Amino acid sequence: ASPFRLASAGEISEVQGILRTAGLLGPEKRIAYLGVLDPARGAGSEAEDRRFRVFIHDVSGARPQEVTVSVTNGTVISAVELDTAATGELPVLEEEFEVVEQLLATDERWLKALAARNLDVSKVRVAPLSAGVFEYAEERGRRILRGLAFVQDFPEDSAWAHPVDGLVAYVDVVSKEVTRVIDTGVFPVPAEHGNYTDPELTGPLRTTQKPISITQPEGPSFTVTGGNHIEWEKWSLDVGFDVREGVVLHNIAFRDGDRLRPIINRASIAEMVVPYGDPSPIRSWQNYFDTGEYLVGQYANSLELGCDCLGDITYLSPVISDAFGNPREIRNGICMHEEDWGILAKHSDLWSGINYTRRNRRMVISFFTTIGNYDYGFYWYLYLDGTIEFEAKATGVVFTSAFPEGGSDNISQLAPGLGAPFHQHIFSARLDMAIDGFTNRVEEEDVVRQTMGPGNERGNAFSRKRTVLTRESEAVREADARTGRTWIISNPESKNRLNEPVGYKLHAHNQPTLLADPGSSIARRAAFATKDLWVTRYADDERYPTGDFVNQHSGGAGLPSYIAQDRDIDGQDIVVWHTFGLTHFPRVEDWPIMPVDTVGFKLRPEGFFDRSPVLDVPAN
Amino acid sequence: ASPFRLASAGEISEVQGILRTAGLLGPEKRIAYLGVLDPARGAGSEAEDRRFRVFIHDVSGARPQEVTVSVTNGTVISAVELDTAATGELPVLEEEFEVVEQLLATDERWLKALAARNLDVSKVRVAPLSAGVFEYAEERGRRILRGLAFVQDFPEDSAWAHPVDGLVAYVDVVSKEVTRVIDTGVFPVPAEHGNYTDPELTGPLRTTQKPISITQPEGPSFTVTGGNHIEWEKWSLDVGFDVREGVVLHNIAFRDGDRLRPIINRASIAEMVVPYGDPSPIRSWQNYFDTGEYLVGQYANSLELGCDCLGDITYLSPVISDAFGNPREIRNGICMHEEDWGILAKHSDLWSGINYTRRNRRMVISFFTTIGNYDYGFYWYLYLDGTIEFEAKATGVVFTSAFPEGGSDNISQLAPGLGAPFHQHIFSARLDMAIDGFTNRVEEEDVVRQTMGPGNERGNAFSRKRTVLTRESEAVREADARTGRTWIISNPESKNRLNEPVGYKLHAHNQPTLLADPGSSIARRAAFATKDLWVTRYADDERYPTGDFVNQHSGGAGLPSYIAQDRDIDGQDIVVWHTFGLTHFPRVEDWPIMPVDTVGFKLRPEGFFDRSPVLDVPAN
Ligand SMILES: [Cu+2]
Ligand SMILES: [Cu+2]
Ligand code: NA
Ligand code: NA
Repeated sequence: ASPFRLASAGEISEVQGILRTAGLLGPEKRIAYLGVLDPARGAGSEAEDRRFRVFIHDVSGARPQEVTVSVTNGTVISAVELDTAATGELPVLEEEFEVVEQLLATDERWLKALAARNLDVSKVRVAPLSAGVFEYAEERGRRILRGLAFVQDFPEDSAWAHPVDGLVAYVDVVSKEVTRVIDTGVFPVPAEHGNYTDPELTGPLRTTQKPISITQPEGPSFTVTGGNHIEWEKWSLDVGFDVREGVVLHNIAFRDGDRLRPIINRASIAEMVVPYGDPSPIRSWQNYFDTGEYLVGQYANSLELGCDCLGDITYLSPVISDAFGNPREIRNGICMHEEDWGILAKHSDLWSGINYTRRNRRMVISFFTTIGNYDYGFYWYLYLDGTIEFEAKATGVVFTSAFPEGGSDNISQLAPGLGAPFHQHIFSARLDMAIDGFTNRVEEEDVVRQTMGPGNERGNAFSRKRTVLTRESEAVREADARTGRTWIISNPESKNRLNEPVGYKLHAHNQPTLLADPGSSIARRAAFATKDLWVTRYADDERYPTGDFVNQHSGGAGLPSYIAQDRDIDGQDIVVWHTFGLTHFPRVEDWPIMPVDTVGFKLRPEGFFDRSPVLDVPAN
Repeated sequence: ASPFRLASAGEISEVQGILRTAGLLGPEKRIAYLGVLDPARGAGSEAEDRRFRVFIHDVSGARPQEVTVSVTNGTVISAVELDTAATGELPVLEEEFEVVEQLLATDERWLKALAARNLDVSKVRVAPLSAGVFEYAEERGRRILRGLAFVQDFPEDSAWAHPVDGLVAYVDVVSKEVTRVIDTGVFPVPAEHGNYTDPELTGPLRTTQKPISITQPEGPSFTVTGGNHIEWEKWSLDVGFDVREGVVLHNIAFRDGDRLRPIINRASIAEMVVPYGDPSPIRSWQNYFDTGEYLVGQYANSLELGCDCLGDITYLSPVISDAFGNPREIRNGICMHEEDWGILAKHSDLWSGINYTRRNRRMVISFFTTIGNYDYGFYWYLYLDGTIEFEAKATGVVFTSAFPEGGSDNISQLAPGLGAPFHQHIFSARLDMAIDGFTNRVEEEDVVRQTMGPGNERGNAFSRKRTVLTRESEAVREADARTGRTWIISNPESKNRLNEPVGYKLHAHNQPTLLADPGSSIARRAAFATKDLWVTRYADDERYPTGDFVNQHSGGAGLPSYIAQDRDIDGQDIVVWHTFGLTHFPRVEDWPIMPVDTVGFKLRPEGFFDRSPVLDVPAN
């Protein structure tokens, strides 16, 4: 019955059917994006209308369409031709990824470049990379991918060990033409292999790890109903999945006594970008919007038991559309389990004689995706004490280059002749807040130091201040770790028993934001990434901090355009957009396969509850 | 055989015997501190000399002594009378904690204060609190504790719910006299109870938690030999214990191929302070040095199985001295176990067809201590990938006050009439570095932004810079989260296969440091807490950032005096002292018992290894 249920195979084949019947999905058409729309505000009263949004590409060069379909009613709600030079190209299609290599393999300029380096074309892999927007006027309105080359010595070789520097090509994937081949000069192709399953490199595998067995003999403490509704230790939510955003949480609420108290209406990673900091023209255009350009959901791994996810695991297998509108299941694409999280609370009291210890736990909802060389785990955590956390785990193989003779200010050395260009991985979490309902506001809280003097004669006092962000023009905020800056989302109309507005405090990690010059193409396309915290007034069409169409799309859309509306956010339906990232100067230890590194954020109750919400947790 | 073995009961009784035989431990003497000394530098060549350091208090008012004993040789190495007005009072004795309440109970000023509030003296608990150094000239050279009152309605009541504000007393615990009773006026004593095991407050306990069972059917992957030598997954260390510092790690090294490579010679929490930010004269003197004044090791909890520590646990039961020099075991005072830590590394490669996943693990070494209302867990973690981490878990019951009518800039409200003064918990980790041996140096690393222009035409470049800290005068550093500031400890004489000095990078959390005015008593006594990172040249007598005697000791000793020596730290035997803390504005959710909050730091290999050190970890 839930309007937040996952898309079923049936619904996708029905969208396919409706589009076909309507003349919108002939044999030259391809689905570049398809997802279910969230129900409108206040729609609980009305009967279900399951609506799907679809971006349709045309392989014959006709203009693509944005289409909204009602699968409940079997109708097309709206269909509009896109002008991609204006609003952006559609997301990269899975089927286009082979096309860069295939076209380049019979291009005389490419072949000349490979022959200058004595490289067998049959062994040269070409990464199909998003193009961005730079100085090339001919690319505007065209679907372009850029290709960087990596040699693969044999079928099972890791090509990433053998970058071909000094060489880049640009390809029109629709007309199937190579527009440019740039050769700046030969660099040595690093020779050492990076095959992390080859016994010659690993040495003898360790025999010293004894098993760890995690079991739940009575099964898990959470329930799943309606396919994707979770109830666990007072928490209630719906686990959604979208091909762009991946796992999306809906209706996060906490049962406090008899009352189901909303906290967050929708939580997602609404964008992620990987900007590169190497000024070589071979890579200075590289910025991968894994979410917006590639669609991280669509590359979600099938997660194997006792391996990717350990313990008593419950899986969801979300269904997505292939390029023709046929349903495709991602088997075991979402893991759900609970795990012990050490001590929750502890006190041994001298005066009472009472010793008290209680254990913490968290609910984990995750998926893992692979985008070329990169693999990312996305983890959401709900804790007994009302804390909500996100963590991204970054691993895979580092993107490589040659290491220049005489070194580099922008590239580190991994192996002899092998470089790793500096880069960042920067996420935007979109938190459609609903602290005890939709009437919310945000305050910025700083620690306040006090001067020794009258009222503070020992010079020990310290305090804090809160500033309400009243309108969107005042709601673009930066971190200040030194002053302990956080942001509190409260409901000014819902008060706890001490007559204070209930709230939640967002604790950031205060990692560096986007480093690029503010006049760069990336600073404009990823404007969101230049500031730690944005607050907008909710609107149904403000979904992504980069807009709907990121691929080859200049600035114009996304957060900077949303906030220009300068709308009231003081006790209104609001959305918090938190930027957070990792700044990576690759180390030798990252090669040949990267150990996980992490980044994230959390929100903790701040006068939301009338006392600790975990007094009723049992011993042992 | 190891000179780093834990103290045995035998050794302590022998210290007792040697002191007695030497005339230093008659019936008026009391041991305020006793611990084993680390072996001297280069002492591996010589035979063992187990030496113990002892601070001896005298209950008849004679001057205390600092004594060093050789238990191997049965001799007193040195004994010196302390002048406590100059160098500091000895640590608070366990036996003095009852004395504040007991003396106050027959003092006419105290009784008058309690009668003004209609409080039965038999129900008034008095916390025995360190005094610090303020404006009271009569306290210099005297052992003083200050008392704050809390009402306990019945034997099992939590007194913390019922603070008696407006009232403080000062007591000389040697002469057994009350020096001062200050009554600033009556405040309502908060009436609501805070009994977190009372069913009326907890409600019916949850029945929704199903078991989680963690077992190791082949036992743990680590070995313990010589009582306290750990070997686990290439790591090697000795787990020490000291009554002041608690758990201390020695000789942290990693077996890389056939070579045992030192990383850290000694790691400890060398101080921790809890400064309060309420300017009321009732509490404006409150700063608890839990390590330096109280000795956190001595209050280590006995940890119960499946409860404080879950899984397959190996315990150490360290032995300490009681006040008379008799050994006392802290049964199950140290937990050691390994645990799964999610994904270590993962890549699914399109070109090779190879899917690869490996799991992480960490070795955990911990203890938990209780100091009045506070309980802290100290956790050290060693990871497969060479990462070393510390985490402090703060819980217990918040220190309370009245909540003033009309509110407060320095106190939050927890319950009706019940306040919680703002405060910090600030730790100093002392890391006696030995990166591939003792010849080490520290660089401060910042991210460097670059301007769009020649050499960077797309404005995408970014870089980093490193500054060597060459002498102690340049080695007092602050955090800069915005520039991604870290500190690298390297060995300039030990190079990896890429000809770069091997190293480790310290990643701080960049939480606020000490907030107090720089002219305060606490800023001087806890000078270490005003800066994030200090580097000193190693000396055997520079143990604590606050000096040896913190109790009622002004500035004069500790880090600021150490660095004045302005010694060479550029390729020398050095010590890093990292300040890190929590700034706590208590929330309603912290009451009546606080859910755990955390703070910490970590160090990760930075070109230490020639490639990933976890290539030899097996699948599944
Ligand atoms: Cu990276
Ligand atoms: Cu606290
Ligand atoms: Na909202
Ligand atoms: Na050292």
